[PDB]
Amino acid sequence: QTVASHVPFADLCSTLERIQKSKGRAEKIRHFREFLDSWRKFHDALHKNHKDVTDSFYPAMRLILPQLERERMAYGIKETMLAKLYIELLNL
DNA sequence: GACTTGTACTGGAACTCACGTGAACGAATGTTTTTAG
Repeated sequence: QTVASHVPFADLCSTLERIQKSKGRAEKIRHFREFLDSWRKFHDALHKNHKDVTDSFYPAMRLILPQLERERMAYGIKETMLAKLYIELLNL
């Protein structure tokens, strides 16, 4: 029962947007700490009858720090390819 | 990982203000000593 299955991507996107918008490092750290605390509290409340489940913050941590992603190889779609694919798919 | 550039935060020093302490000069007054009439 992974926590990421119950956490919408919109919440993470909003947290990242708030972090970027904030000017002082204190506000960014506060936002990230609030998100992490909510995630940890939800994880603790979900896995009550647990057996040392291998569920952690990796699903969100990898997205927050894509540069450290080693499990997944190169996507093969760079900025030019992404722009092209957006053009065909959206039928612009 | 080491260097460079750029941005943000922050505690200490500079400045000012105000007061207290001590030292020096001159004004005004009072008082004492000495000397010419």
